[PDB]
Amino acid sequence: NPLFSPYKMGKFNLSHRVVLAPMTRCRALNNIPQAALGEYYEQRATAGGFLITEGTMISPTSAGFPHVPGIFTKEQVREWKKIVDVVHAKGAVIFCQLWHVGRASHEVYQPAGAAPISSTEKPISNRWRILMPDGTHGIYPKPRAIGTYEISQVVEDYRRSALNAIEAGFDGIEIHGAHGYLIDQFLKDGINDRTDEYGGSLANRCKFITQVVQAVVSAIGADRVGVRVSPAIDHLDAMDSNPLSLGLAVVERLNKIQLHSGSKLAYLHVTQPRSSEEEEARLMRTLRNAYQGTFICSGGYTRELGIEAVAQGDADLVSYGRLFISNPDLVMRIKLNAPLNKYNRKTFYTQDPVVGYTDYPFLQ
Ligand SMILES: Cc1cc2nc3c(=O)[nH]c(=O)nc-3n(C[C@H](O)[C@H](O)[C@H](O)COP(=O)(O)O)c2cc1C
Repeated sequence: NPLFSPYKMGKFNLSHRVVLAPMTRCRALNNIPQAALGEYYEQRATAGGFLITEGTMISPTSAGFPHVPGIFTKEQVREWKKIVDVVHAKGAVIFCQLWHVGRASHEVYQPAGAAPISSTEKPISNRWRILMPDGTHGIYPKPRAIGTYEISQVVEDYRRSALNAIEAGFDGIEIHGAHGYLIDQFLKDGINDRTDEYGGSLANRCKFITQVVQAVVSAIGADRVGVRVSPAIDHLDAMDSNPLSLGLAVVERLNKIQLHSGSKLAYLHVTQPRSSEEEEARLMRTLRNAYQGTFICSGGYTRELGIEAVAQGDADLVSYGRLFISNPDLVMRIKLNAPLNKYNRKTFYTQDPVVGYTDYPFLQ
């Protein structure tokens, strides 16, 4: 089974290639990591396995879901340290995903009920609805398009949060540049309507992600930085007119950061849509072949599809989301080819510290 062939992810020696994909679960009450998160990540940690946390706020304006953790306060750092320690006690490697939602937010999630920030002043359309703290679905509001000074201060929020993650003991961080959130609002030509130096051309639309990645690389070192993007996912009205070209332009920026810094990033992590199969696969392989480094694929993977991806050279690591929700021992089940247990979508985003969170059983 090639998923169990060791892999060197820079300074990290992994024993297997099954990765816990980053998943928002909304148990971090009041944005503070809770003991429940410790039990949840400990259940899924394995010796030499790689875990990526749920998306974590970089600032008070960065949230668009209830009860997501932050890493911008020293109280948050203290509580994350307790979670990182239990994961490292099992010999796992763990990165914190740094997440800013941009326009995918609501007044209820913003300080003083201010407008969310974005590349644009246009709202996500009413084709999409935001999950509200009471469990209802709300309307995304009009965001405020930020100036370039404000862009630079968001970059400094990523930098500070990366340093905070290292302070809590994380092995590294992942930049969430996917799924229609703030970075993708700059990347995608279906969203970025700017006429300044952060809009228009591919080079301009890639400036924000390049500056975010360079800032964290300078602060913590490239080998502790992963980058996640999704050029071919249109979530929250985030379409590009040429997804492959956009992906390749991002990849060229990452290769350039590596050459300038004299080091490689920990990885590039791409999530694919599952609409089709041959075209989606070809786009993934084209991005992988363009990138000078480690490639993590994600989106709809199963045991068999992950085996195929590694065996065919299409990816170095395979991340799993929903199967890891319901199979805390997913790694062992994959190793043994044991049947996998279903997940219950109704408890993906609830606040209960146990139910649908830590009460999915291990193999008998
Ligand atoms: C409940 C849930 C929450 C998720 N939250 C995040 C997140 O915080 N950050 C992110 O980059 N992707 C997030 N994702 C996407 C997953 O990381 C992953 O790409 C997707 O689940 C992979 O597909 P799979 O579930 O078929 O394995 C989330 C997915 C789910 C189902």
